[PDB]
Amino acid sequence: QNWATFQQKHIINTPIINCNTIMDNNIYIVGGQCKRVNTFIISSATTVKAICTGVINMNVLSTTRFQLNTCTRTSITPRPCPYSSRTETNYICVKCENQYPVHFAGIGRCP
DNA sequence: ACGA
Repeated sequence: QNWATFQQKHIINTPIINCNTIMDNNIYIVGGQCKRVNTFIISSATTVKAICTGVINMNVLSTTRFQLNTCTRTSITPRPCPYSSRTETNYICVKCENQYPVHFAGIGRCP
């Protein structure tokens, strides 16, 4: 929804070693339940933000690839829920608003 | 539906 929230939800400096543990955070609760999916971008905030430089309002597909760790919910249980993990290096699509990534829009391509 |  905004740059601060995008960073808090999607940007981390080190690789995810356990999706179950990282997803156990109230930031990933929507509608009272554990979120369906969340992609972690293993990079610095500055490098991710650079995707949006010069972009005022549009989805942008990054020109460089990023190391990604995607956590996908396997079952809706009382917190903490179980998640499966997928790792890949790929371009990412983010919504750029006023030069800031504000929403994670896709992996490999924009919608 | 990985934000309004």
